[PDB]
Amino acid sequence: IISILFKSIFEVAFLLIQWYIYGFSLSAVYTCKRDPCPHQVDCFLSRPTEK
Amino acid sequence: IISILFKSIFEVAFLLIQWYIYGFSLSAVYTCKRDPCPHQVDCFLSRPTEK
Ligand SMILES: CCCCCCCCCCCCCC
Ligand SMILES: CCCCCCCCCCCCCC
Ligand SMILES: CCCCCCCCCCCCCC
Ligand SMILES: CCCCCCCCCCCCCC
Repeated sequence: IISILFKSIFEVAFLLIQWYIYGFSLSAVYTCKRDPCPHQVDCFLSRPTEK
Repeated sequence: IISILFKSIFEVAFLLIQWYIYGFSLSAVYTCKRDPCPHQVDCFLSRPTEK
């Protein structure tokens, strides 16, 4: 019983972390506002739809 | 008298236009926010102090 409970708990925790961090989709264009980049810049990903 | 007056008027008008448009100094770094430039970009001039 403990093993099954821990399996379920880990699954739920990983799902929640993924939802909080990334979500469940990816966009083609990303906006970056981190140094040393001046102001904001546009970056492009690879294979967003397939991922 | 008319010639002198028009000379003075032209001088004053040109000074006012210059003040309104540029001012009386130039900076080394300029910020550009015009299409097709994405977001804002930084540009650098030539010989600002001498000018
Ligand atoms: C089962 C794995 C548990 C991992 C816990 C670590 C939490 C990750 C950090 C939470 C976000 C922090 C944002 C500053
Ligand atoms: C069992 C439920 C499966 C449906 C999950 C749908 C998640 C939302 C996906 C939205 C994608 C939007 C693409 C632009
Ligand atoms: C003696 C020369 C007179 C020139 C008059 C032209 C004025 C220039 C335009 C004024 C600024 C317009 C901002 C939209
Ligand atoms: C007869 C008056 C002459 C003085 C004109 C000064 C104009 C202001 C210039 C400011 C330059 C600042 C450099 C950073």
